Amino acid sequence: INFELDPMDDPTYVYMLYGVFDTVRVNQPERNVLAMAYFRTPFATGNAV
Amino acid sequence: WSFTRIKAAETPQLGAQYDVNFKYSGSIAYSDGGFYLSHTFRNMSILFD
Amino acid sequence: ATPRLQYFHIAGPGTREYLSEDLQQFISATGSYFDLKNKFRQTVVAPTRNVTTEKAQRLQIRFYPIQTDDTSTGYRVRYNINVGDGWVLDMGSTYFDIKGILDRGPSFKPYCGTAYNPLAPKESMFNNWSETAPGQNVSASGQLSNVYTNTSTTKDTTAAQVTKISGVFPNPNQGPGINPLRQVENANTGVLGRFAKSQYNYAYGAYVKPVAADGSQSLTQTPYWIMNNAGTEYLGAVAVEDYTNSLSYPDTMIVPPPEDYDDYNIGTTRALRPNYIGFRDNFINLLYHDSGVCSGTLNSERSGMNVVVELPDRNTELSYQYMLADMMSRHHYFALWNQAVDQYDPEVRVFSNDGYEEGAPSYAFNPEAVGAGEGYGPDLSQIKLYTNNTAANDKNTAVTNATTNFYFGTVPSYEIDISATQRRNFIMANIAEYLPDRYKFSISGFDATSVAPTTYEYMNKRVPLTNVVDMFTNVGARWSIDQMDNVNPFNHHRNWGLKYRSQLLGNSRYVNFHIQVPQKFFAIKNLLLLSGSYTYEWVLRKDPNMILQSSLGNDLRADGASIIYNEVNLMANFMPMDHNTSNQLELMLRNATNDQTFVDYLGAKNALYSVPAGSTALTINIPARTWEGMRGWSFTRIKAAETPQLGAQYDVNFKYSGSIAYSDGGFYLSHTFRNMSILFDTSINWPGNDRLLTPNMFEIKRSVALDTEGFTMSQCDITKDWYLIQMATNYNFVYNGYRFWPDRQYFHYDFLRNFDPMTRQGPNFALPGLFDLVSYTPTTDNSGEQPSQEAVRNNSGFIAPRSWPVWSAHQGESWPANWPYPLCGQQAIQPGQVLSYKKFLCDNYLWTIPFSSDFMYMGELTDLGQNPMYTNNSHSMVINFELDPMDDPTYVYMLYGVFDTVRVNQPERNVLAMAYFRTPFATGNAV
Repeated sequence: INFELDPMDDPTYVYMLYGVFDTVRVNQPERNVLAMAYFRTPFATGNAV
Repeated sequence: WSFTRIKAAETPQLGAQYDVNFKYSGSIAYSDGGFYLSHTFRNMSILFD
Repeated sequence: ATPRLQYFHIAGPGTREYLSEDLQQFISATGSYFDLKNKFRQTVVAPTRNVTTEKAQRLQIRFYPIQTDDTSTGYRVRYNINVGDGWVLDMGSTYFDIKGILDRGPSFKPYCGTAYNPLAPKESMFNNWSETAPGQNVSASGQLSNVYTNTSTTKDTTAAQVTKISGVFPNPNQGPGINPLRQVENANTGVLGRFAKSQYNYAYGAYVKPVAADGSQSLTQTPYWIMNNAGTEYLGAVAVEDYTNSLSYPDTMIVPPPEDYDDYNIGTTRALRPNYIGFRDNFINLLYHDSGVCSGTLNSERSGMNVVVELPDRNTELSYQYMLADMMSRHHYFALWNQAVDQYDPEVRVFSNDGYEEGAPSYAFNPEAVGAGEGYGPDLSQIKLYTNNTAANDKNTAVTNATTNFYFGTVPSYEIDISATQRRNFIMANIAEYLPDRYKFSISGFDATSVAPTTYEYMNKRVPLTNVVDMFTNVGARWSIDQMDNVNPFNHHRNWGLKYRSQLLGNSRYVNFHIQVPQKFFAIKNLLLLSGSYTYEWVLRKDPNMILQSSLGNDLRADGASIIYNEVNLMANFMPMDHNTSNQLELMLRNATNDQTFVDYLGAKNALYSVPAGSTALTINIPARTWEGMRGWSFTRIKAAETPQLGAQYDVNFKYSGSIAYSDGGFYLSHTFRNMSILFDTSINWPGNDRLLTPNMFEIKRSVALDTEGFTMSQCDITKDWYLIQMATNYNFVYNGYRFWPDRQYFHYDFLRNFDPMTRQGPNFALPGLFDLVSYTPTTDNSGEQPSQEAVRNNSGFIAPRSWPVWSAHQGESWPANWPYPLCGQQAIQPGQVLSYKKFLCDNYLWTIPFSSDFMYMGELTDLGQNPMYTNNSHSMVINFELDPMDDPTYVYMLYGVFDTVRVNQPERNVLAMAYFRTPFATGNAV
């Protein structure tokens, strides 16, 4: 991505937002068993440890 | 990973036939183990994607 | 297992299974002289499966207290360690993250000497200015350094500098600024200076806090003119500042002369005794261990019974010290658990007086090479230089203007022998200053009974006697000063461990400490908790004497020391191992046939038997018992002043902050044991088979002067019997020959590394000569004068008077020394006029006697501990001691040999049950 901006007078960020499906489905099979699976379609965070 | 910071003046150009900017004759922390700037490291983040 | 990786043996099979079988035999056969094993690579492959969860799991969990309930004596914290299924927790990784505010009190000098004018002579003065009223009767003495090359006989050159006086311009740092002082003329130079109006004029340690950002110790500077006897001639100017109320002497004390010399003498100024108030080794005495009244509490939820029971007769802190020292050498400094062992200076304890490094005559010469210091010889200040006539061999031409300096003789110098000067400074500050109070005296301004003998300024304001130890004290003998053989050597500013432990907190007494304290109770020191919810509360000491260690042993409570705990959190590390295996691991650990078992490393019941000052004997009778697995005996004597009340919430009679030899391994009284006896029944001696050369007693030492039959080994007064006992116990080979055992030198608590025999000879007094001109008894009067010390006449004119405090200015005249009778040389005293003083010191040892039939280690459960004459049959032993009589109440720290074990059983989830068992002393009562 290449941006061209009007020069401002102080350091500014460029708040960039992609489009992601950061969805979670909650599995509760039995009593006091709570499990969540997080998945984000463009930008996932699975490190396979 | 393994990392420290070394001064530019105290390190020759890598794979250089003759480093002309090298005007230092002390302990080359890159060559021997004379590491002394393992501090001055505040934090670190690794992102495989 | 990529073939690319396998070809280079990165993920391949391995060396043993891919090399030709003949080659493996070859490289193994020729592996002692032609090694080829480094030329065929092999890589160890990680398990990469079923060993770690991909589940998002915290690697390191912080536990913060549910309940605190702070009180004035302790600081309780109650945690709640939730360990889910698939989580397995090791309490070896559990510790207390403690951060708070520490006040180490004014009795805390992190540095020897002072920080203010250290190079200044002790009896110097900072440009005196003493007046009754401004402009009235004034006395002033100081150096006038700055110059302004004034044209005199008028104010213009002087008043210009006087207008600058009101600022920082006098600038005491800058001097004349001329290197040849001979070139300056007396009438065209000008004089400037800066004098101070204050009480207690001492340059050494003088501190005046600044009031401006550019020096400027004062805001008002009244200028005074300097003129000769006539008021017409202008000579110089003076700046005067009022330091009467702005002056202070931190980290320094005034050492005044005796009362008869108080007037017309200001004495000297000495820096206060250095004191390090850091935490103790391994954070000893920071958790309420060994206390059954204020113990900790760890228990589960389903099993509400507490599984941490503490007895007042065990020793958690000392057990850790022995466990850690056996685990690793103690010279390693691990700042995390504050692992810095208490170590004195070996050159200070056993004072090897080797005289001094006598070198060539060394002098201090003038700043230039020209001068007439003590100007003997012709003046030559008015000479005239004439040219020579080589033909007439005489003067021919006078030099017109020969401005010549031309003094006589060699370079004017003052002689010093540094190797002897530093030697006496080493002796009289690292050794003399730590003498017992009975060898000290007040400083003519200090009075006893005004403050407790355990306060900082009591120790500072009591100068030791100067003849009890000095350069001539056993001048050729490696001999620990018998006047301090019973003085705690770890309470010394050379205690490098405490020196490091105090400097980890900072150079100030206002420390925002953040420390991590390990758990040390043996049942939970290495407990590997399985799944479940556990609550684990523990209470922390707030006693400054307990938690903090001084290098002087003064009462920290009386010295304003205090601590405040802000946050105390519990850190735990959890292995992210696969839940498919950690539940397996926790299930093979819930199985009762394989459950954790923990023993206290010390394995010794701890009994403290009081021994008063004058007493020399102690009887230890015990009720009838079975001794079913006893390991043996260990014993030293600990001063009662240095030992806290056992199992006490807060000891009020404990007013000592040095090294508690009970808690740590800082033993220093392993000597002063004449002998000991053991009788399991009323009359049945335990050795009782003529094992020893004295079969009815364990004669630890006997006097060599009274010796006739021998019974003294290792060139000291320790006995043949006792020496064999120690070597057999620690090293397991005495019947094959005595030898040194380097394999246990790291242990820091074994025999050979710290068994130090020494020998001196000494003149034989109570003879026609040999008058014993050294007095050891101070006059204990208010005046700082000790005339009984003035009989030695050694270093007569070059040191302060022996009656005076040592740190006063020198005075007197050169005079032949008379005290030290020459024990050697061709002018030595007669061979019948000398004696022998065979002696040994053995620090950090704690004499051990094994309950083994041959005194050699043959297993933890000893030879006779399973002998079914004691195990089956009750016995009531009596242990009889005779000791060298000290001058202060002491205990005798008797350690038995016990098997204190725990079988930690966790049959279900969060069902925690510990069973305690101690073999000889199962009841754990006061014995």
